[PDB]
Amino acid sequence: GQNPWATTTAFADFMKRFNIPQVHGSGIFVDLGRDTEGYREVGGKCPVFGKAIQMHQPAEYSNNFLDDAPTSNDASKKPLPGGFNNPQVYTSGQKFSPIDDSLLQERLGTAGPKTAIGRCALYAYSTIAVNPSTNYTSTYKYPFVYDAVSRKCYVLSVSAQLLKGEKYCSVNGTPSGLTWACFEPVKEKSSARALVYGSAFVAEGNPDAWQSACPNDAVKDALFGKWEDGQCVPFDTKTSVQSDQATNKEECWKRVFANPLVASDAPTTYPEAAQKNWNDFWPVHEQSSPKSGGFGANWANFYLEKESGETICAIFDQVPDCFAPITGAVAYTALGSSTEVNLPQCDSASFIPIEGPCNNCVQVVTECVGNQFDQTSKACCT
Ligand SMILES: *[C@@H]1O[C@H](CO)[C@@H](O)[C@H](O)[C@H]1NC(C)=O
Repeated sequence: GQNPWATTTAFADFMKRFNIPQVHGSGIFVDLGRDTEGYREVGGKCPVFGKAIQMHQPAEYSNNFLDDAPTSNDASKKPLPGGFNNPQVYTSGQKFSPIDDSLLQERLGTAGPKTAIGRCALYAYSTIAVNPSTNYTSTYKYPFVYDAVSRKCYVLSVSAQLLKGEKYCSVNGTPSGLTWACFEPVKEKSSARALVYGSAFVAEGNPDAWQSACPNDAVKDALFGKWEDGQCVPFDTKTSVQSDQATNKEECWKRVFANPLVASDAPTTYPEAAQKNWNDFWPVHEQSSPKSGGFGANWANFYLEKESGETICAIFDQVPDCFAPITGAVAYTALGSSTEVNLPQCDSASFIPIEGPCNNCVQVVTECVGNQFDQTSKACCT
């Protein structure tokens, strides 16, 4: 009884998507998987759906990270107003960023990318960066944020994703006098905007590949598992890094992204250091800069524990290689959206059913019923 998820091009293409260290290959919470010219550079190959940078400027401020980043200091404003958005104008006087997707389609041409995410990544990948200190052109690549509501593409000249600690930044104006307010990445689900954060390297090769290669969506009525003993066995309390209750599935979706063990390239140590300058837009690359490579607790199973009446978010850190179809369960990642897709259909006419071994008169049977994957227990003592 072989893993049917390797048994078919369509099943194998679907499972491959969830091999995150392979297909993404960089941090997810904070992505700093590359370095160039001495700076940490955003590097993952997969778009990160719903990723926003939460800021903490005092109440009167805009506190919107898609705001123009500052072009000059004002020593008299602490913290300095601004977001992460690249604020350069073209010599025509048109802004670099944000740009309407409409226009990008025009500017990329007849053979440009067929997805808004591919366009926005390519647009970033093509943008000639400029050192925010020396003021000289650089080979550094900016990350991007596509907003699927405004249909606008943003290129961020600020590539920093996580700034923390009262030595280095203010929360809501405390301590006072700090140049930078604090900030950290968060999954958001808002009706007003629908964000996708990515490195420019989404564009590299085929900018549209993410659609097919990456774990863009939650999987409905299925759990991530591991094939063993002729059966998909889902990850649960036994085999997870945490498995606390969640009030609802969206909370689980947010949790996996924010969880302390998610693949992340943030420095785990705190070098006694002076305050960042107003224009330290890019993290400096140090010999000890961590690279998760996208290994970590990046997957979450959301299910109703039959035993206890509670919904569980079971976050785990193994690459899964099958799905257990279970009605009402959801499989999430730190990369994907909370929007839900089905398991690939299944061909009932040819699909060969696979039987687990009999243990205590119950075996697990995987079949195709009405063209859908089915996993059930079956009595096997007469
Ligand atoms: C960078 O160029 C700007 C002009 O846009 C200038 O105001 C600033 O002093 C320069 N920064 C340097 C070279 O320190």
